[PDB]
Amino acid sequence: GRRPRTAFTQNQIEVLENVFRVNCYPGIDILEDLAQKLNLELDRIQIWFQNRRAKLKRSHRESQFLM
Repeated sequence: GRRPRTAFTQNQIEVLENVFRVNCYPGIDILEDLAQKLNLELDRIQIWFQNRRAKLKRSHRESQFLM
């Protein structure tokens, strides 16, 4: 249920980092591959990859303006 910005050991972050170089947004089979390997659930890795993109953007969002 609606989990906060999750964190790990940097020995788990560095696998996700070295993937994120190659695909700044992966597909489900790469999320399941990481899930079965890292012992994480797809939801935690989705929240990781989306907090990654959000951090890299730093301001603004696609479906957003506010003005």
